[PDB]
Amino acid sequence: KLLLANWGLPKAVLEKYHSFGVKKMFEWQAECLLLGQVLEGKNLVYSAPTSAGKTLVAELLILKRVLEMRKKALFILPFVSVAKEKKYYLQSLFQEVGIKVDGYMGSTSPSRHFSSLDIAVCTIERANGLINRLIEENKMDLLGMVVVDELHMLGDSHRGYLLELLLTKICYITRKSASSNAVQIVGMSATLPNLELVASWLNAELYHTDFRPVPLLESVKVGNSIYDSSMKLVREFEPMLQVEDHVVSLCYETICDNHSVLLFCPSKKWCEKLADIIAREFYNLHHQAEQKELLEVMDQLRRLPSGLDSVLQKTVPWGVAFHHAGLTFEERDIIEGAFRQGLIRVLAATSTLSSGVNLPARRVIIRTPIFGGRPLDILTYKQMVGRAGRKGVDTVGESILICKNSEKSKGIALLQGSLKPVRSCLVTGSMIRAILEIIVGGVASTSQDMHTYAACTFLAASMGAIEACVMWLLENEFIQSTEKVYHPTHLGSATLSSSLSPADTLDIFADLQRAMKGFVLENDLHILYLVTPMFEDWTTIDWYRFFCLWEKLPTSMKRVAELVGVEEGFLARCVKGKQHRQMAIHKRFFTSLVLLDLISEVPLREINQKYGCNRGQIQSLQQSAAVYAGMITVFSNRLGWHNMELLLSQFQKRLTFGIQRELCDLVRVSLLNAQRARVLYASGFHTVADLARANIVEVEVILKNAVPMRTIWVTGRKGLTEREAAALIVEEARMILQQDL
Repeated sequence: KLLLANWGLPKAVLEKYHSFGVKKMFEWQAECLLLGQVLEGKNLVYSAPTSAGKTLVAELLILKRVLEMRKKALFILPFVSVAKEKKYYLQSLFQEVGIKVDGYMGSTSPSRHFSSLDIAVCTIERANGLINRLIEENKMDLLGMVVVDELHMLGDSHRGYLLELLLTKICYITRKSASSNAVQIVGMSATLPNLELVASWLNAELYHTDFRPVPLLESVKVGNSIYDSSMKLVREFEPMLQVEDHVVSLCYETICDNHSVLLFCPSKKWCEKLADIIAREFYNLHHQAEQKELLEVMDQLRRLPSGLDSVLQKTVPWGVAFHHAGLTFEERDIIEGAFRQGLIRVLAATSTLSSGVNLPARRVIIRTPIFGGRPLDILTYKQMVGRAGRKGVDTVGESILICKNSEKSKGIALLQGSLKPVRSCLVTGSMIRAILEIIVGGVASTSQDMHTYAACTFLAASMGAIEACVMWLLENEFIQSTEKVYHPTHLGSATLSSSLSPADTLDIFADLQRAMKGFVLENDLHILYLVTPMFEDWTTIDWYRFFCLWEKLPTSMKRVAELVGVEEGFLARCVKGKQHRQMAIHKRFFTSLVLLDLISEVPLREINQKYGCNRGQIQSLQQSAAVYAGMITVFSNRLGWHNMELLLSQFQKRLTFGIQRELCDLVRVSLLNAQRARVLYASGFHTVADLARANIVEVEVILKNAVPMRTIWVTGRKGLTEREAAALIVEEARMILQQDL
């Protein structure tokens, strides 16, 4: 019984599991699976440590549900990168058996329509939109089971409220059908204290385990000594070589042990400085003053669109690297990818790596309990350390939080502390969309039945203004009042389809309708101004730098700014010598200026020297602004503005890839991001139709040139050789031509 072979799974999936090394099934997962009536369809929510293999139970459940009853399934994952990684893993797992998978990661959308799809692995922001679309045309029968991850974020978070709304909509739908269950919900979480309340809200039984494949022991240092969590001295520290912080010694213990070490840093500048220090201290500690494959990783970064960074030069050919938010989205995967293989030994990361892809390491070191001027949160601290200890390789994993003076008292509190219990975050802006998602889909019409929906949410299960909040929608024309029975309006139905927050729509509707008065078409700026999402905190603005850029703007672009509220007289003028809606317009204009250079295919390095914002915040904005163009276009489609939908139709593809209008068709191949299509375009190939018929040997030479054996890189499959990738360029083009016709 304690073997995967005894459990029922297709053969191909099983041999795929041997390919990944997972040959022993833990007792906790099997016991939780046999526990209760989970198999026959009743929902479940469970918790486990991150390194224990939380995904195994979800994968077995989705397999069994798909094979038992023919019904499509979902995969809700927090971030885009983890979503793409899980998409590729699931695809490699599911190729042979027949359950095709394809993902909805923000900007990117499937070529095939959903009813053909089976497992739609997707982020929350578009999982909610897909659920709304399915609930729209009474087509919820295809859904058979839904996977959610990290249930702890539905509380105080920017996007978890979408997850809670989607879950409560599913619960409301299945409880309406009772007038065993239509749709399964499975989930994984951290060591949540109130997970029973969460489990009871979805009438699921609770199973909580703390079992770990390898032991984990935290440690806190006091000067030149190491203290355990429970006021215990487990080891006496003694630095070997160094030239109270004694940073190199802790990593130096790992190097002589032949194991990897993860050393995260508070802020952006700390990662570069710390990475150089360890690389600098490797000059004399190992030279008295895998190389071949390490140079290949360095060779990978040489002709990346952003090139190879200066600080990355002095560290990479020594086993030391660093990885933060400011790096390019392509160098982030290379550094992470080779870390899995073990080429790099030291990483200087920020807190963003905590929530990303699994990065196993034997020793994890945290710089300060203070992260960015604020104390470290307990929730991210559990997954801060959870990566320590490789499965089946390392028998002991440890974490060494570094504290000084009086900060030790604050630091030790995290070791004995527990992550805060979840909330519901539900006037409230996250509840306005909650009732708009149900009364516009037509499932709930009578007000009394709507009151039962508020009895099905997380707020109700935890243990007035709900009825006072539909009046807020009544004021803003979102709903028409009839005999009470509520019916959606043109604005109400357009917001739901495009999946925008009703708070933002009121401004957009009055902003998009102000393009009726006057529009410019010589330059893409005004079109881009209506697709720039917001400012958030994507970068720090440079006003004097904006002044020099403001003057040098040609005549055509300056016409746009005056038309949207930006003032030539006041722009980088009063801020130097010293309005919230006015302030959010000027940043909106700067966001549109940056995006226009992105869609002009200007070098990413050149934008840094000109725009002051580095490549890390650029792709974190063009990916976020590409989703916005995909929501404005749908918003204008349902609102009956056929002319505006025409202009913004092509701007989702342009912002995602930073391409021009010419390369829109070439880029449809997944292996041509932004430069593999430009150099290919100059080779006389202007469309994907005739690129599919290209000579295989012809594309090899053209791809060799334009340089700013597995040395060429493609997202999702790590590195590749030039001969194979060039063959993949044509091979992908073969499959596109007949699959869409």
